[PDB]
Amino acid sequence: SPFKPRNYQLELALPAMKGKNTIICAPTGCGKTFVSLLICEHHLKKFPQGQKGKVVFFANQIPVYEQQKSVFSKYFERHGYRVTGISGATAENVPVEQIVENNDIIILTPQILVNNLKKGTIPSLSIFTLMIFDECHNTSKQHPYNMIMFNYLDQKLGGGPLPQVIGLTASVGVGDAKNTDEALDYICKLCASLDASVIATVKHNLEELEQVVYKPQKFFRKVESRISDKFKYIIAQLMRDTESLAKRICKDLENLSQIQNREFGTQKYEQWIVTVQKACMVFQMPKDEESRICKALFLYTSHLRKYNDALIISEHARMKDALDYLKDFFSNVEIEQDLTQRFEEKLQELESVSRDPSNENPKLEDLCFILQEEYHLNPETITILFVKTRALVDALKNWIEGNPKLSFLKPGILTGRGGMTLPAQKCILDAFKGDHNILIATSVADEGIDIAQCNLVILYEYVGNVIKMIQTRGRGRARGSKCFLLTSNAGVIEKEQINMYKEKMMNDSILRLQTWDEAVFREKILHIQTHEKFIRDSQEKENKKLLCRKCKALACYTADVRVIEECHYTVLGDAFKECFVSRPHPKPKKRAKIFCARQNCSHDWGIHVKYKTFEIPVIKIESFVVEDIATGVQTLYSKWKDFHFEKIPF
Amino acid sequence: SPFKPRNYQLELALPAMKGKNTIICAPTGCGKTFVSLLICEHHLKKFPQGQKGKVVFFANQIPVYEQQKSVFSKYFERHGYRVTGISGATAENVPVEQIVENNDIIILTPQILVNNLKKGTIPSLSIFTLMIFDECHNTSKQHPYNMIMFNYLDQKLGGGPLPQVIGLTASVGVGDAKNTDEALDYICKLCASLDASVIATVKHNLEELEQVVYKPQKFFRKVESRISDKFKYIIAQLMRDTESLAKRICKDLENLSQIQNREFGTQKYEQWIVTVQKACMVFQMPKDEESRICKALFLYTSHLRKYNDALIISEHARMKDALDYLKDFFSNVEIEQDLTQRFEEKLQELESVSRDPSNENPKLEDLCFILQEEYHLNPETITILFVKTRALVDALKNWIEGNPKLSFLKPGILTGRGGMTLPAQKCILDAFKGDHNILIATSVADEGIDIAQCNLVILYEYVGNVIKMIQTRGRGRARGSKCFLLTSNAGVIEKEQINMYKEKMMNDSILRLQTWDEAVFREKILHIQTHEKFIRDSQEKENKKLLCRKCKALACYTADVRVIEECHYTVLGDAFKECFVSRPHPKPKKRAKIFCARQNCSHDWGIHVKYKTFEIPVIKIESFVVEDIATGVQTLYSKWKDFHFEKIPF
RNA sequence: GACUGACUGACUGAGACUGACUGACUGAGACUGACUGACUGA
RNA sequence: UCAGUCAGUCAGUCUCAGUCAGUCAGUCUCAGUCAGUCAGUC
Ligand SMILES: Nc1ncnc2c1ncn2[C@@H]1O[C@H](COP(=O)(O)OP(=O)(O)O)[C@@H](O)[C@H]1O
Ligand SMILES: Nc1ncnc2c1ncn2[C@@H]1O[C@H](COP(=O)(O)OP(=O)(O)O)[C@@H](O)[C@H]1O
Ligand code: ALF
Ligand code: ALF
Ligand SMILES: [Mg+2]
Ligand SMILES: [Mg+2]
Ligand SMILES: [Zn+2]
Ligand SMILES: [Zn+2]
Repeated sequence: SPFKPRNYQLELALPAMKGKNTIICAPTGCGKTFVSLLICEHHLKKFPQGQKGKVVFFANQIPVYEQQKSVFSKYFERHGYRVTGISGATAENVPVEQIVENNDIIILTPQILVNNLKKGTIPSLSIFTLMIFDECHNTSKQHPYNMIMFNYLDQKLGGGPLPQVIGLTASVGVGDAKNTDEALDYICKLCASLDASVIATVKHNLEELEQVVYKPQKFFRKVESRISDKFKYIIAQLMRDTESLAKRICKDLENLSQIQNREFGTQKYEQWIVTVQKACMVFQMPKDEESRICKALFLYTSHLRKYNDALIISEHARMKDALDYLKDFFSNVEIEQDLTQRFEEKLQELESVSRDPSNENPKLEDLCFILQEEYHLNPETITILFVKTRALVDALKNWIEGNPKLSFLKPGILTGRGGMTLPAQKCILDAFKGDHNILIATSVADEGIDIAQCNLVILYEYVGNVIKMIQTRGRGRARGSKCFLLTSNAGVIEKEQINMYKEKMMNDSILRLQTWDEAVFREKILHIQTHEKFIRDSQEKENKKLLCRKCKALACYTADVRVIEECHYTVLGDAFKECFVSRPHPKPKKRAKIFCARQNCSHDWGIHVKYKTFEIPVIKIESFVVEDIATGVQTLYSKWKDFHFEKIPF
Repeated sequence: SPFKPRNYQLELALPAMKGKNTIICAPTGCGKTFVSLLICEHHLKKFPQGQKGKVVFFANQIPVYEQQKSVFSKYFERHGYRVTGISGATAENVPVEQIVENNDIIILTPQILVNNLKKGTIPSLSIFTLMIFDECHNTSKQHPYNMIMFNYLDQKLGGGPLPQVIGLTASVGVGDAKNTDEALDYICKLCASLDASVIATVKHNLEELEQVVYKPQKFFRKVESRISDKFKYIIAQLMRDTESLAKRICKDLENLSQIQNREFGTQKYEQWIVTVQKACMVFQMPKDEESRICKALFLYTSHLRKYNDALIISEHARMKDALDYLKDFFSNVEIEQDLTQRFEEKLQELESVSRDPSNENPKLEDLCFILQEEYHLNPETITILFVKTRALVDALKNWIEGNPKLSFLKPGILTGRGGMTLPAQKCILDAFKGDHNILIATSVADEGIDIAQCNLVILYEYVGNVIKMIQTRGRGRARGSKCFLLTSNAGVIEKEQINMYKEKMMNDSILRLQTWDEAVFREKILHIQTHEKFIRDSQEKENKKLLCRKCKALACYTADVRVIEECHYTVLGDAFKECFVSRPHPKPKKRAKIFCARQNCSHDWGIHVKYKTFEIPVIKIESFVVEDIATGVQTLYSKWKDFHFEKIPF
């Protein structure tokens, strides 16, 4: 009620009010949600007595879903329209076939609608009259939005009434253009993909926009690395030693992988290790010596990979975290005794260099400096920090809570479900309206969190396509806000600069497109839709052995595996009941795990679980190598979809 | 005699008359009791001279038992058949082994039959020839009906004659179906669980049903809450203060429980308090300071819980009740002096806001409005009001009797035994045939009270599965009746709507099932019974220390506890005779209670009681913490079944 | 013949106490599967 | 075109806690009426 509609909202609403399928392109923070409110209200009130229509509203991430549902519920309570929502949260849900019919406004996540359409419970899209697509720029190759549109267009082009389509965006996306022409082509293809005739952008009331919406400012921070790293040097020495050990047993392995000049802390090295594994555990010999060599190479490569992960975490996260991870692996888990001696040799030196604060990670130093100086300048402010990986979320949480210098900070974690839950996310969000001052977020904090007060956005080695850049920068709804990209690589800065340009070129291309005459636009859109529909339509149309990946013991055969509930795999038979051994006090204790029978091979196959009445063990294809019963060939399967056999029920 | 059989009763009776085990599904109020009368009469009269058979009739709740017994007694007096009943009421009962043999019709409560079968006094079910199951929808996981059926089926499938089985219902129940298929599966499993081949529903004489039976109408009433509550605010301020006090002593209490964002008036907060208790009184220290901290945290948490209960009662019941409860706790029952000062500080403000009628609970306001307007419209009517908890029964009784505006109302309480007694329930029921006009009832008023005149049913925040919805709505036998769900939460309304749908989907699924061909139905039923029987058959196959929960004083040892009559626990020895102290004038006076010896700890352990000749004290495991005599570990036992020891007689 | 006292038993009616069972409602955790997109490397 | 990492989205199977309401088993008590039996004074 207290919200007073501004002029530019009416301007944007106009074409949709008329009743054409439209796309709205506006800068972040202008209040496109209120525009959707007004369009929905005007469209619904238009119908005559005795006839009513439905409204559908999607969202990708759960917190966005929750806040949109709350906004709609608060706005439309007074008119008496009944709204509702569906999500993964609702358990034992009433069948949707009629919860669509009972209510007026329905909020969803597109996967639900796609599921129902594929199953067929919802007959056709004609039950609806208005479809609103938030963050509409994602309508592309296989995103669920595009599958919904595929159903829509396949229905329209062949032979019932169809609903109006409205899309909202803050950046339509440029794709991979190298010139204005390809940007124009990409935008035209996008508009065709969702059957829109009009693109609406505010121009008449621009000046009003400038003092209504404050554009955030951008900054870069390059941080150099240390020339001398004791931990890096000693771990690299361990790398050289372990590599020599691995080299000595094998006849050759320089030649096995085409990769060359492998650095130590690079992902290329990790790919090399994975390739050497997948090439060596598949290597066969004419027999116990074969298993022994396989075991030795497996252990060597596993420790190599674990140390490489420790190195990358060390160069990203703080000093202590890498040693924590390594010590946990060693303690939790012959040759392995030798390697344990090797690590325990250096442990104390590693701890000593870790507790020397002079060798602290420079990135953390500069991040402390930025937070300190900002919070000195403004005592009160709400800032968001963006990372790549949840492990880094936990690491930064601990490091922030453990710094006496940053007594100001009050942390709040935020991440996608699976793991924080839905009500926890809702509470953390609502608290910011409160005693929290900093929010550590993963990728879910894009596409609109709408915190009314945010003046600082920090990117911790977080870059990508232009869409992510714009959606990250836009989070600073509060005026005077700033964004800081912190990194230790110049190429990242270059990518950021070129992405800024790409944004500019897209913004010019859309203005060029707006000049085109109507009904030629629609004609070329129809042509593109027809061509793409033709392309898609014509686009598409035993008893083997399984053995332990580490000791090559004959685990089982696919003739004895019965799938339960189409989604779990198990095997019956006393023969399998000897080939493994459980653990007396399993590490989770929260149920007993499976392990290789021979004391030589401590390899985790699967886990126990109980179906309705029966306790049974289940295995993962990630544990075995498959071997033909006729020939001696082998492959490796990482995922049951690739494996092909006689899938048999319980 | 004056009852004239209607057509649909004969239609329903037909399959049972033939002699197959059947289920009857009919809408509420159609007179299924008379159908049972006719089936029983026809079945009993069929036998030839010199041979006779028995009839058994169950019921769950005592008032239903009483009214069914009265109905059978009045009907079958003229034929000369001898009926009788058994229940928990009969004291010094003649042994049943032959009160079954002496009479023809026997009325019971299934727990009696299960008790006798487990003990073995009744040899086998073959003594009977007809078993009638009223409210048959309860035959499920562990309900006594299902155990009786388990005996029946275990006898039948393995290797004497067996009795016919008839069941009656008004709603078979849908379980947790999400589609018609799962509803059909649930109904098939239900029919299998009680070995029925035919489901009977009236279709030919439907039109007769519509003017014979009036369907009650349904309505919803959403009530908003007050934005500003003085009592809520002040009690919340006390919450914040007490929480700060509790926080200060303990090193950490945030991290002990995974629960987050605890609201004040929620059950989640109560669970948090219970978790903090069960985690803190078990916490051990290397000694008097340990007891002091335990006492302090105990008192803080106890007052927190009591205030939270006051808050929830206040938001449910009237203003005065919460203060009544709190004052009674404080008056009945160092640090406690401090907290008493804290409460007495605010007492007068609490009373002042309580006696301001403008801040009355809105739910009570709207309930007064509904009763007023109805009784204005119709001066004479009989209405029933449904609540969750007996405490609310008393509160509503007082509040209704104390309102000058509602001079019309004449109240009648009704609740299960243990506490009103059986003859009191019978008198209250018979009075409604009289000067009473409103009945306040707990859950016992479901599954059929059969008040010939009821035109108004009110639900005070009472919702559940579809069975409860249907059985609650059906109570309005009188035509023109109505049902009103009053609530202050929208999710409750949504649950009610989805339950209405679930009823519709079940009613369609049963009609689908009726189409199936005979002897395939029975075949799949036999398959289900066999599978379930196999599943059930294979499904199943010291001197420690006890100390005071509040002061950690060494109470006793399990080596000195002797159980009497297998059901009371006591301890002998002068050592225990010092560890406690009785009270001179105990609060019940009706016998002396037990309390902790030290004046620091006023904690009630148990109560005195006299066996045939000897006065002895008995204790409750609810009073102590158990500690190993060898190690320092502790657990908490809430119920003697969990505790395992050397149970020794007197 | 009628006067006052004490005892026993049988029948009721009412209360308080202690133990186990079932069901419904929540709140929170663990496990296994499939899908999409973005980034790299070759 | 292939590989490998990362992050989001859904489907399905499980469990533990805590409150609530019903159902049974067992040990007790106080009241009031009734009918018998005795002692003592007239
Ligand atoms: N009439 C109005 N006056 C002031 N603020 C408004 C008005 N309408 C909407 N807003 C603000 O706009 C915000 C929603 O913007 P949103 O559309 O989510 O941004 P974006 O365009 O980036 O998606 C809300 O936080 C609300 O405070
Ligand atoms: N022949 C009849 N004529 C009129 N009323 C009848 C007749 N037979 C039974 N009734 C009524 O049916 C009621 C019993 O219904 P009941 O079977 O308990 O309902 P429900 O089907 O919900 O269990 C009684 O109150 C009685 O008055
Ligand atoms: F649509 Al936005 F922040 F870009 F809510
Ligand atoms: F069986 Al009913 F009211 F449902 F007596
Ligand atoms: Mg938005
Ligand atoms: Mg009935
Ligand atoms: Zn192995
Ligand atoms: Zn004590």
